[PDB]
Amino acid sequence: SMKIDVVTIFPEYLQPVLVDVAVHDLRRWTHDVHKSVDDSPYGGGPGMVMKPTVWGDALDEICTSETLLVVPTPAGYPFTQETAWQWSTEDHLVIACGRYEGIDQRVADDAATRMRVREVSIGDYVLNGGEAAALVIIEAVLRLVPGVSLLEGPSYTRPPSWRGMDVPPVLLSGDHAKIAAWRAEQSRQRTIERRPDLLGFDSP
Amino acid sequence: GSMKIDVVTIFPEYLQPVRQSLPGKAIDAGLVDVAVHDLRRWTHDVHKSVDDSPYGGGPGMVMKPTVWGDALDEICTSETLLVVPTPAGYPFTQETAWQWSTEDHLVIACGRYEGIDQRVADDAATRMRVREVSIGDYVLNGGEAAALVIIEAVLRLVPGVLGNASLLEGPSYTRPPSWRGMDVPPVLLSGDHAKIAAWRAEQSRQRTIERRPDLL
Ligand SMILES: N#Cc1c(-c2ccc3cc[nH]c3c2)n[nH]c1N
Ligand SMILES: N#Cc1c(-c2ccc3cc[nH]c3c2)n[nH]c1N
Repeated sequence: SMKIDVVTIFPEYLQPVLVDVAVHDLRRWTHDVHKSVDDSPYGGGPGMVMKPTVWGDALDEICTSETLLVVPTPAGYPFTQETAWQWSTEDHLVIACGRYEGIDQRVADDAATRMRVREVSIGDYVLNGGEAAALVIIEAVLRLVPGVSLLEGPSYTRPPSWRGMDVPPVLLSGDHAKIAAWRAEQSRQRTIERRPDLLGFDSP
Repeated sequence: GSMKIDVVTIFPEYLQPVRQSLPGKAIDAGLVDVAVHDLRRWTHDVHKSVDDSPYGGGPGMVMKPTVWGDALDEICTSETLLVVPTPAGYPFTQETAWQWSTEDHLVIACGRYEGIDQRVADDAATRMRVREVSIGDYVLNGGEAAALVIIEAVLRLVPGVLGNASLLEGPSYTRPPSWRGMDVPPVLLSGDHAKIAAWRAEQSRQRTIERRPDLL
């Protein structure tokens, strides 16, 4: 049993999403006519920063002391399969999706005084906001919820010959030991080629 | 400055946010076109089968090479960069995103189940460029969420497409100067712009040590 609340200024983007997922429009917690959620940065720089006031009101309504507050950010701790396993047994995730140049840092800092907060990144690339990260996190976590290292080698299915390209003969041989051995080898070879860091080697 | 992206998936509805993400100005200008295709269009049988049991045994199913082969034959050309999300891929990084942002045609092949018969990529690679990539060290149900991430990271680097314009980035602040007992760091209001730059550099250094020491 898990509840996920997602807060965003683009609730439309969350449509592709024992478990309930609710999406909230951040602008619901504004009071001005223009529904402003952003302001220019202190200290200079391009772009806009999301106001802490509006976020504070939203999270006040949605969160409890037992909530795990998830804040996607390119400067976050890495979100990995380990993280997904850890969050898979949580009762309540709230995912705060930023836009513009992100959310005023005091939102997470203040939240951390009364709940657990996790600033995380889903990978070493830049997005325009937290919504795609939210989709990734939700997918990776929900598939691990009860009741729902190395790289994987290549997989094959019928026909055994296609366009003059054959399924590796060992996979047709019914020899479980030889097949397991071949698959372990294919895995380790793919890992050293594509992800040498996983085996403790320098990256290209 | 212009790019066509074709996405092939058994869940075309999943790619709805991307079409929503696209400003009319870039489309009208012919700067960008994202098309999504139902893989089942290329199935051969009345049951519209896209998957079959894996050779050598094991759990799950593998996507059929015959179906994918027909789809890619129709959609791809010699200029195509074929992108195949997979947890076993090379890492997709910002460097990758910058490279791909200058391409004219991306085709993203979204798998499901235990992925796509390897001969599809191997065959495709004999007449176009193929890139098997992973967006991170976690496991998804299929390639669609990865496609969303890749499309966003690439298209935001193409001038005027999405509307937007080393160490980790540091914290950002805006009004009010004091909020729930927390003050914006006074240096940011000091008007000492060299000092502010140095402060930001130190925040970035500390954050990187704490969160991503691998980058150091
Ligand atoms: N997680 C993650 C992210 C993001 C991201 C997250 C939130 C915001 C808010 C404004 N821009 C954002 C980018 N970019 N790249 C990642 N791996
Ligand atoms: N990229 C990427 C992926 C995936 C992914 C991609 C395609 C398929 C097809 C079946 N299962 C998949 C998982 N999982 N985790 C990642 N970083």
